[PDB]
Amino acid sequence: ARTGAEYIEALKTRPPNLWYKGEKVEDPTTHPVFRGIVRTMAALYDLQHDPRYREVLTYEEEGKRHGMSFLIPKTKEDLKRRGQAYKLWADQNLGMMGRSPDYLNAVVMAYAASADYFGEFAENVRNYYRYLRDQDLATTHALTNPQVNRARPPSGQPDPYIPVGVVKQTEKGIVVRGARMTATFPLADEVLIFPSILLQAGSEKYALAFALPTSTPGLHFVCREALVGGDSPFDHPLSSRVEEMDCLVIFDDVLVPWERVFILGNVELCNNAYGATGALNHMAHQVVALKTAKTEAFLGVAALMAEGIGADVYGHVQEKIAEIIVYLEAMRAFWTRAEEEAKENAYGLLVPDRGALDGARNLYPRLYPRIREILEQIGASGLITLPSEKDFKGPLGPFLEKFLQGAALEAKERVALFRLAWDMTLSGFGARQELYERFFFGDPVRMYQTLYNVYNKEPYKERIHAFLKESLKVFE
Amino acid sequence: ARTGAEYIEALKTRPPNLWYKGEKVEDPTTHPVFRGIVRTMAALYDLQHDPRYREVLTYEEEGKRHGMSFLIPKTKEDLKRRGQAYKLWADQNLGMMGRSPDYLNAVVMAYAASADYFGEFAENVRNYYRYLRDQDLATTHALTNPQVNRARPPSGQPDPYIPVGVVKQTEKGIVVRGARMTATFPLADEVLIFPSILLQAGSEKYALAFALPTSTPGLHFVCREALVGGDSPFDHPLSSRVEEMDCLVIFDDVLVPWERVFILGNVELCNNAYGATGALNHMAHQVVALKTAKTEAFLGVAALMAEGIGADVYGHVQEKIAEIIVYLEAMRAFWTRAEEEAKENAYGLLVPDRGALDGARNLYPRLYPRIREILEQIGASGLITLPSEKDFKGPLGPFLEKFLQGAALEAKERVALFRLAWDMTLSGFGARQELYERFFFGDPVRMYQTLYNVYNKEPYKERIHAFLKESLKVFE
Amino acid sequence: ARTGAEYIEALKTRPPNLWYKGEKVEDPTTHPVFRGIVRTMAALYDLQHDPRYREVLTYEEEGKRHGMSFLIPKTKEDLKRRGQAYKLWADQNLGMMGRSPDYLNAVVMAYAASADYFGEFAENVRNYYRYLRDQDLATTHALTNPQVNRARPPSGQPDPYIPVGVVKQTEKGIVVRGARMTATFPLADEVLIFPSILLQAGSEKYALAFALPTSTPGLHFVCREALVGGDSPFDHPLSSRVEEMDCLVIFDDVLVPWERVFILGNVELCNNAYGATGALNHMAHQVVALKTAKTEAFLGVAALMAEGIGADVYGHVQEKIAEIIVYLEAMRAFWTRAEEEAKENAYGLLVPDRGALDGARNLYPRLYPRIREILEQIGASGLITLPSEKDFKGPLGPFLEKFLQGAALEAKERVALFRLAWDMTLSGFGARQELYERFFFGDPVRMYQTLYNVYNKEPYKERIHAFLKESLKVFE
Amino acid sequence: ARTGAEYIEALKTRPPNLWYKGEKVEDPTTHPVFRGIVRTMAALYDLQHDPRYREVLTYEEEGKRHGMSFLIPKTKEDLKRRGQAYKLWADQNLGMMGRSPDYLNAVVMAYAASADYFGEFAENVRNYYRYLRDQDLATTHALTNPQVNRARPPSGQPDPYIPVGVVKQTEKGIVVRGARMTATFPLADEVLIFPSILLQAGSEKYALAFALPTSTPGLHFVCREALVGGDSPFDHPLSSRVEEMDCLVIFDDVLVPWERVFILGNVELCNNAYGATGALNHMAHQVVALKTAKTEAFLGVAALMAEGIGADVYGHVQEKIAEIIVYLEAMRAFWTRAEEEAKENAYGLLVPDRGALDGARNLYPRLYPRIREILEQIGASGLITLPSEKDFKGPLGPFLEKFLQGAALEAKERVALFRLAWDMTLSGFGARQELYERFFFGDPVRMYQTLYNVYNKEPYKERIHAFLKESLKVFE
Ligand SMILES: Cc1cc2nc3c(=O)[nH]c(=O)nc-3n(C[C@H](O)[C@H](O)[C@H](O)COP(=O)(O)OP(=O)(O)OC[C@H]3O[C@@H](n4cnc5c(N)ncnc54)[C@H](O)[C@@H]3O)c2cc1C
Ligand SMILES: Cc1cc2nc3c(=O)[nH]c(=O)nc-3n(C[C@H](O)[C@H](O)[C@H](O)COP(=O)(O)OP(=O)(O)OC[C@H]3O[C@@H](n4cnc5c(N)ncnc54)[C@H](O)[C@@H]3O)c2cc1C
Ligand SMILES: O=C(O)Cc1ccc(O)cc1
Ligand SMILES: O=C(O)Cc1ccc(O)cc1
Ligand SMILES: O=C(O)Cc1ccc(O)cc1
Repeated sequence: ARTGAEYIEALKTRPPNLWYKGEKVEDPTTHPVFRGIVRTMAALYDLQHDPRYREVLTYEEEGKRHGMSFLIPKTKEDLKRRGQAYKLWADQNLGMMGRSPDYLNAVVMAYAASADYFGEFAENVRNYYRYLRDQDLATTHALTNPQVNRARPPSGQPDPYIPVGVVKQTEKGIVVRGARMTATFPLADEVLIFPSILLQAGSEKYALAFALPTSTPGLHFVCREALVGGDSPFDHPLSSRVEEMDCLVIFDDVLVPWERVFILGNVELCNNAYGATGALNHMAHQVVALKTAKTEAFLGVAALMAEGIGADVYGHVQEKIAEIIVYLEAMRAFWTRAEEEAKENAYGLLVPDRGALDGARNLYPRLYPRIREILEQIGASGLITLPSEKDFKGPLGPFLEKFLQGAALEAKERVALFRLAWDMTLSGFGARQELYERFFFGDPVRMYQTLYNVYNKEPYKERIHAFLKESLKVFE
Repeated sequence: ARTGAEYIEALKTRPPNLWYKGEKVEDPTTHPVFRGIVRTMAALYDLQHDPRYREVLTYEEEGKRHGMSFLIPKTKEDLKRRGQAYKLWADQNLGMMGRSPDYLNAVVMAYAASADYFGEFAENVRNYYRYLRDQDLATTHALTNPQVNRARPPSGQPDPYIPVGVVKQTEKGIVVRGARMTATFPLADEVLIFPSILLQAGSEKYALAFALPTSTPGLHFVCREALVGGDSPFDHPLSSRVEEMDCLVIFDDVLVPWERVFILGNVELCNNAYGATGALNHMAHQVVALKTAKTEAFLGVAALMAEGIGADVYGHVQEKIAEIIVYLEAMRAFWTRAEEEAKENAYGLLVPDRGALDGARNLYPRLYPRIREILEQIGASGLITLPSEKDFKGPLGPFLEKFLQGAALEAKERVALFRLAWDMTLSGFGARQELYERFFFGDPVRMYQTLYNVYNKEPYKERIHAFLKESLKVFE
Repeated sequence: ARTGAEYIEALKTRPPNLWYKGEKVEDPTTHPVFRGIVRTMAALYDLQHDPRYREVLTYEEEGKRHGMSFLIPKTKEDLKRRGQAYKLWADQNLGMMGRSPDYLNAVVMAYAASADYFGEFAENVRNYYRYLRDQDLATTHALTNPQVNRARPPSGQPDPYIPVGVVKQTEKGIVVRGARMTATFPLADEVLIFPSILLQAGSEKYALAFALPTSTPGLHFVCREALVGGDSPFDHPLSSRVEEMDCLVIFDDVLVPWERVFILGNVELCNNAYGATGALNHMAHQVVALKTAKTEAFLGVAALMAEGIGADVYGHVQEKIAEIIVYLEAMRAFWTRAEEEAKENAYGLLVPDRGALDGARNLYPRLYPRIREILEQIGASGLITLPSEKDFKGPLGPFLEKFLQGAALEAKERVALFRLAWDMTLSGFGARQELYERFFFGDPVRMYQTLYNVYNKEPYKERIHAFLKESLKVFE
Repeated sequence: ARTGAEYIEALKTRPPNLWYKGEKVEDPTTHPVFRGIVRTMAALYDLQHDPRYREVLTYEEEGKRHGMSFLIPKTKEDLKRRGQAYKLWADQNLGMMGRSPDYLNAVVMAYAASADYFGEFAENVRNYYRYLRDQDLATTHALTNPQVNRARPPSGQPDPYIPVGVVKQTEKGIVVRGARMTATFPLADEVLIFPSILLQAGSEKYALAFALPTSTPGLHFVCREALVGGDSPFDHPLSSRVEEMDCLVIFDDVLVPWERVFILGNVELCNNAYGATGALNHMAHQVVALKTAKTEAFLGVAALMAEGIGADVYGHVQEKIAEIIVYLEAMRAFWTRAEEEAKENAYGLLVPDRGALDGARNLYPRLYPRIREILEQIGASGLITLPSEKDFKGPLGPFLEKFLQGAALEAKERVALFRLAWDMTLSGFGARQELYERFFFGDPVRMYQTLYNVYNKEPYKERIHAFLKESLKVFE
């Protein structure tokens, strides 16, 4: 298990090929746009060494201690252990960090346990898993093709190499060129270029699955407008430390070593990779724990805002808070059933229930916008009446302490709270979180169509046919 | 455990004091408006004797066999057994019977296990429980006051005795007069006049809890407009057999024997009766199983309708069906967590988790109208193109077999299906189901306000305060 | 202009070929299922002769007086006159009659004014218009094909003649066979078999537009389950008089005289018939007035229910009523703009603004379910506590007058009101109204796709391009 | 009529008492946080002198030319002229500037026309109007009290002077102390401290209405966190120029000259000021035109995004765009009816219809969040894949031109468009717009309660009573 210092030193020494506003980022650990999230990930690693959480976040195996997200679960108890680690890490950042590495470790763990799925590339998968685990490396990923002409398939874009495709194969590996649309949290040592979870690969030229060091020559991470509001924790409680960053990933004829190839030119293998291996089940397990943590944070903030300005005495405000409670319980319920109904898949890997997780990941994208709306409706103008810590420290400080106090709440505490509520919903950072929840796991339109097609609807249809037998009997 | 014949004979011999359109109902077992539901309840009782389900629906105890809903659960396994019985009974009627007796048996069971709660009336409660259990009697209940002037409390209505109040107490018992607004499924041997689950009793004169035989002199059940569409199972697949009926309950100076009194003049005891005893937990347990069954029925019908007319090829139709699947999984999740997180209450009674059940009973009233809407959006005009079995048997039968066939579906089967979908949503019977789901457990406005007030929000608020410490540190 | 007596005599003498539950309906004017709506339509005709409304409902022209819905408007004032007639008729039945004849007269009127559109069949159209106008006949229509396999076009169903198609052409006319899915209000002298408003005709064999007497040999109207709750106006205030009935229309090799043919084998003419002639504009004009009347009825009922039980003192109840007010004003606004922005089309016919009417007919289907929901949320259990007038007239009458009185409202008046609210929303009749509002003008999915394609979006796109010029200038 | 140069010189010479992060803003015309919006307002003033729009934006009167928003309308044509000016100004900034001065000029104009309402202060009002008009000054306003303890009235806060209250009265005027919660667009010469539009004044000490120069000693404007993303029009198309800023307004014992007092200590006059004078009608008129402009901008962007990435070929995407079209038409309809149904009030001032405007201002806050959602659902990941103009100008420029091109759309144009869509919805600037639309005119909860109470519901209730006469007749 890595310490924060080791993670920071690793990035400083071999930084990912990041670009920000036309220039290469030489040191993300000190760059104003990235130092915040780097410190945050480092803190997650350090927590693994805190005696209070060591048993929760890591496990011992043959003299070594590994991060819990690498544990191949053999029992429901192990599944619960993975869940508790997901939750503890998520709580550190109020569920605002959506791409912490344990999400992808769940994917790699499942791929490794179900390695036979990959055929001749099975050993590469097992070895890669052990590599990430032993060195406790941080990962980022990109599974989608550039949004250019969505009316056409990957092979029907303006250029055959807009999506990442194989240019040629050599004795050393494969050369790829193209791009992936989005990779969140590029402050990692490795990047996973895996298949889409719900979309079809289309052509063999694009049916790929491989991993590379983020410093690989020819690999570029083009960052979008930064959403770090500032460094003050009072003024920007969240964006100052949890801005993971999103970027376009470019492959300028990048060489991928054969040992890092997991799938090559096999459309079928790409299309069922997550479902067959159980990666889908485990990555969704991390998500349900994460969204439970996020919902708990919103509940706390909503309750405090309402109490803070005396709005909690109004029935409709109480109802809005109760609504968040209902959603919180719904997520806890999915989480519980996912673990309690777990069964082994075709490769003997115990996986959390897909029914419960499909329910959670398809329901939360609908609940989140409403949870966000509730905070807006409760806070109202208090959400934009945001003086700075500098205003409190300035000449008008005394006036602010009078006009911005709340009901039995000091002004500084009140503004600190509303600054947080604002950063969770209305700052550029907060607003992005909404778009993230709506789409990170896929386009809801196609996720729902996928659920329809894969779900076994026969038992329910059969019960109706049986019930209708009495109806048709009138003609006998 | 009762057989259907015993239930039917009991009603015929000592029928409840029912009134329909100005006249007393002499024999509900043969009356056109009630014979359907009577036969349905009888069938539920008979199922208890089917060898295939005997072990699911009943339990043996000291030479006797009792209905599962009377079982005082000692372990989570027992809780699961109660749940499986709720589900099996619910499935028989596609979850359309909302007031089957096992719901109230759950209440009485909990009251009995937590009998110490009732003080001097504890033995009356225990004895009543044993009575209902041993004779396997059917119950109905009414907990709300007449909807007259909702702007005023029970003691502020046009008359002190609009709500049920104590007139006087004698050596034989108490005399009560007033009325209860609604009692569903009056085809029972007993009626439970218990306190409101979420509303305050208000005055001692109304703080009551007692049970009476439905034939008690002075007790009247005034039925509303019947929703039985007819007797043909083809034309009215559900209303012909599952119309439970709703009625106003009148108490014309009714004498309640002391042995049938459970709470008298104690506002506090009335206000916490369901929560303290665990009745709330267990009755909600029956509800979650019931709504899971209901959602399964809608899923089957929606899937069959879409497939039947070839609408399943359209993405948005697939999405609507997937939406029902998400809701189904949500209910299954609440159900699972309710049992898995069960703990004993203050009286040593194991009760399913309130968090999960409060989530289920406060979420489903919001989901149901949408599930109903989905069926309407899928069926469209097919939902009102409802010829009768008589039309198929008539001269135009051949034409109907051509114009009303579906995609690889015969016309009679198609119409049988749409007649069912219509009866589940648009017939008077179907439409009532929507109002029922919206309100049976209470007014959502006050249920949400209640949830807000009773839920422990402190842990979430505390986490936010801890997170904000860094914000306030800028002033140090 | 016809009188009610003339309409009733016409139906009695030459009744439409109606079938109900396997038998031919010999006299709809006395049949229990149809006498109610027949009396209602008759009353609409009689209103044309009431001196108070004669000038509103009819116009004089060359010694004759015709129904206002036949008036070819030359000015905005004439358009307003047509609107006021639509409204007055709609108000008589609280906007519950969705297929009153003035809706179709608007269609025929527009077809006649724009008759050149129909080419060689132009005179047939003009003559038909004059026929309907002079004799003030009642019409019904059916524009959709049987719902069999929606995954296939009209020419791809299990049989080439499931949809209405031309079998052959002779010296006397054309012979057609097939069926139309739905025709509401079959108590008419004529039936209009016109093209779909938003769907493509597909094949020439189905590209038809003609009209026939409802008694034409080979023509059959198969009625669905009747929704008449009874004859008591107290018990069934609406279903006893406004149940229009829906039916499947069968064509058993029906001969259509050449003079009654308006479009034959011309897919293009069918696909643009309503838009080019202005029929769409005028029929939607009747609809907006009708929905304004319907919304006014719901507002009145909601206000009275809330006041009646004292629920109007609660903020959320006030908000729900205000919501209906907002929707009412929205419809009034569309109506006003539709008339004020009216312009002449290609044939010189003044037509109300399509933008405003497309807004109204695409928005109301979304608002109605909510308006219905609001009534349910306000009334709660009062909506199913429906004793009969017979109960009030019976032995328990005195008790009911006490327990069902409202806040300063007598019990009989209270129940009369809730019986009405129930009939508007939860009776089989009421529930059907919801499905009707959702679909009568077409499937929302395709109506919205149609609006997208026909609307001129260029001006808005152009404004954005202009705004972005400054953005692209940074590269100069 | 003012020119932009005159406005800029005025602010530079006598700048409002603005504070940003603890320091006084000496020159808002050059300050990085304010220079953008200052230039934008200046451009609005300059447009008044463009020959193409002079007749639209100004009117001549006795040798002088004034801004159209000052015109006291005598006819519906004048009302239309005011509307066209509101629209032209709104279009310049895609409806993103919510507090342009013409909104408040509408208020002052109405106050002046209905000056008799103010009694002894009537001349002060007339004179103030002429002052603002003649010098074409810019105004800002603040009507709400500090959000401290909403469970208590203005007189029940932690201090009697948290809300703005009169300390004393002298020969020169009144001295006030306290604060107003929010004032948007403080880059004005004058600030209007008027009564709340929907809330009660409460106590005479707070029942005030006056105006002051923004540089008045003791008056302070404390600005919130700035939302200007940068100066690049490519990177921040909107926040670089339309960030109006919100601020808390502090009154440190400010002296208000008697000539600037319009209402003093009269609760009744404060509570009906906007309705009686017609200010409510006219300010809402500006709003409906503004929201129509805003909706047109969103329609253009949504259409371009969908077309740009080829998503317009999908039915659901077309439906979402059509949804915006429906909302656009709804707003146009309210606007049209507001002008067409205009009538003179008690003071002879012609005012647009309140019914239509109450509909528009109570409906749009519900429509806007959905319009915003639609853009998010259409753009998906394209909304966060935002490289900078600097990235296009850098080494990877060529790669970006390939991977970020759209369907028949160049990469720079595509990113310029998505940068705009992002700034309209997800940037801190964009997200604030949502909160603004939800609350600027008041809390929806109380706006709806207000609408319920003031609307005349009697006609609808009367129609229902008349309809029910037939129901009650059964007892005769
Ligand atoms: C009470 C009532 C009264 C009516 N009265 C009249 C009347 O008087 N006269 C007359 O002509 N009609 C009448 N109608 C018919 C009405 O106009 C149709 O119901 C409406 O146009 C929808 O078409 P449909 O029912 O055939 O739906 P279908 O097309 O069968 O649709 C069923 C479902 O499949 C989907 N679907 C089907 N095809 C497609 C597609 N290509 N793309 C995407 N989705 C698709 C639909 O969205 C929907 O979810 C009435 C309907 C009702 C419900
Ligand atoms: C971006 C933005 C710009 C604005 N610009 C201006 C401006 O230029 N000038 C100016 O005057 N104002 C402006 N406003 C102020 C705006 O008018 C208010 O936000 C709105 O009137 C709501 O009042 P409030 O914020 O005080 O909410 P609060 O009253 O504090 O409400 C907070 C919450 O408590 C509830 N609540 C509080 N009291 C009650 C009650 N009695 N009954 C039921 N519920 C209650 C509310 O419903 C809500 O959920 C702006 C607001 C925003 C958000
Ligand atoms: O695979 C996809 O098509 C969308 C997606 C992307 C990243 C991820 O983690 C899950 C789903
Ligand atoms: O034409 C259609 O496809 C549907 C429709 C049917 C009847 C009507 O009056 C309007 C639209
Ligand atoms: O007056 C209020 O209570 C809210 C409000 C504030 C500013 C405004 O322009 C309109 C309404």
